[PDB]
Amino acid sequence: GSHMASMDQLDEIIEQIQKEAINSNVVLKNPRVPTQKTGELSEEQKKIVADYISEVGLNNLNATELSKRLNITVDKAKTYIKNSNRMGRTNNFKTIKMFEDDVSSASAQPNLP
Repeated sequence: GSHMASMDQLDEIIEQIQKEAINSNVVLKNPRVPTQKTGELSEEQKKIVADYISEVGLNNLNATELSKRLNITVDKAKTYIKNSNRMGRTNNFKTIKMFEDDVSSASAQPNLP
């Protein structure tokens, strides 16, 4: 998509109108606050999704009840379910809850025998 007229617009002609061009997108040194604000699951959205994972299990919910409250399309709901949790608890629930115990009443401390 482009504009081509070259008849109705021959009065004011200019190449740059702002303090940026190619000197920022090619050469950046500000890795602090990226623009990730594109519906990437905030807080209310978990109170729909994970609230449902607490109610019916993982797979006994439907995509319609998600899309009605999250305002995603049904096909985004259908894939988002398996995309966040394909097996449930990232399949890690096979060892935790019946194997972890305290030894020296400490956690994430240096312990290399």
